[PDB]
Amino acid sequence: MENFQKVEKIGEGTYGVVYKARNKLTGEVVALKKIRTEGVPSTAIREISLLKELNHPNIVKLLDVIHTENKLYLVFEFLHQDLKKFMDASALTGIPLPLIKSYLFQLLQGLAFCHSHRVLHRDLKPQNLLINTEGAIKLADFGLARAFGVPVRTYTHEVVTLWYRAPEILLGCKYYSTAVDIWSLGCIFAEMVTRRALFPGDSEIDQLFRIFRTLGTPDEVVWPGVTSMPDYKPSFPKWARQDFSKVVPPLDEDGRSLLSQMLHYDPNKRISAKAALAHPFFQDVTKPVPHLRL
Ligand SMILES: C=CCNc1nc(N)c(C(=O)c2ccc3ccccc3c2)s1
Repeated sequence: MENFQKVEKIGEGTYGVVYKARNKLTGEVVALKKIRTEGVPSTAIREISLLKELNHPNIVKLLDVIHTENKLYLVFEFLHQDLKKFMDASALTGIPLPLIKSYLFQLLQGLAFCHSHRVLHRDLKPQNLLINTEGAIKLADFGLARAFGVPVRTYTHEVVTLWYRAPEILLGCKYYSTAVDIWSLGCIFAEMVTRRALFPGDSEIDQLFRIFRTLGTPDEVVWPGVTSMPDYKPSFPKWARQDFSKVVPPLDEDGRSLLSQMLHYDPNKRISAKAALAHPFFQDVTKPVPHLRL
């Protein structure tokens, strides 16, 4: 790019390559995402454009939408590190509980904001949760899923992670709700606590069965309507639910209680981000500074 002097390729996102770039007009460092294709839908341009107005301290700012040369670029504020790399970096010691709690609190504020504005993320994962040196954490890519579509890999063959996908999505429900983001965040919360992914499925069915083996195969009692879902099969094995005490030790009871509410099978029974912010788990929440190696 001419208006931007690439510093480095940050990696490959859901929709295309992402670079760390410098705006030659401002000297500002940003995250430039190329959106991988037969003209670029206008409905997309308009939708995405509306996202530029979404501002909240826990949402990565979408600075600009650039549609030129029949190519589409998204310009985002640049952040220091992603949660995935931070978790890997804290693997030996684990993230201190006060920081895990601060991050969860902030992420829920982010979701509460987006959800009140009717914007869903739909693909939350450690890779798109970004942190800075001051102890803030922000969600990147809210709303892109709806505006754009749903790719198999990314754009050039790249295994898309299914680890954080809500059960209703795996069972073929076509209408997503804000609850899919709460499910993903719950999975992320568990992963910060145990230092191991909660449901590391390697295929849609493996993903679904790992969920069932832990929370029990859902039925009409715990999830009214589940047996009528598009990809539900009466032949699904019937696994008993396991005790949460065994799932996220050594998380205390308030934490376990909150997580159970974020992982309810019925999307309608799953706790909302706003209600979760009032959960007693956050009664002693603070904002610690993390030890970031940049
Ligand atoms: C982690 C250091 C780079 N700083 C970033 N700042 C922003 N704003 C980023 C992203 O918005 C982002 C989010 C998800 C990604 C997933 C794969 C590859 C690059 C990705 C980039 S990444």
